[PDB]
Amino acid sequence: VPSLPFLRHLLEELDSHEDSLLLFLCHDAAPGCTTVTQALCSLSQQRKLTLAALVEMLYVLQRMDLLKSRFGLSKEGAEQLLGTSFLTRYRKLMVCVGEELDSSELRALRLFACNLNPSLSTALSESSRFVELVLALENVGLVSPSSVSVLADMLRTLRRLDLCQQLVEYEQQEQAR
Repeated sequence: VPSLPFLRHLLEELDSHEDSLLLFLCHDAAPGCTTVTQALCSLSQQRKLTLAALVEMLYVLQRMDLLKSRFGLSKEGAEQLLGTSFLTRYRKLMVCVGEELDSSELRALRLFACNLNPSLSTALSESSRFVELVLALENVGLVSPSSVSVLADMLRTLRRLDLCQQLVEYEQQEQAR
């Protein structure tokens, strides 16, 4: 619904970390994209870039300033649109969990992944974000939208039982659906 020029101008407001989170959220629906511009272009082509999808993206990114200025929506107004677009519970959860981790925790998790599978060393680095670790694990088949127990196990080893529980709960919910 919203025009591409409008959406793009909106993008200039995101920093590099937010761009990476958005590209991760668009990983299934905009295959092969390396820039947010490309991903939005792709969603436009598919009629997937709706008001609801944009609001959900901004909500997940905690950009309540942009929800107000571009859509006239408070946090609660935005919560009324969640779950009504192509965005999935799996990818939104991964972004949210990643924002609950500090740099030391992220380093530990990357080490756990490489100890579990040494081949991941070439896909990760000291600068890899949580969503990049998630994709690295997905790419070798260790996690997927239906199975996140390997990551829950890593969070449990980290002693972040709160984050582990979010992933165990998600997997149980997804399986029952």
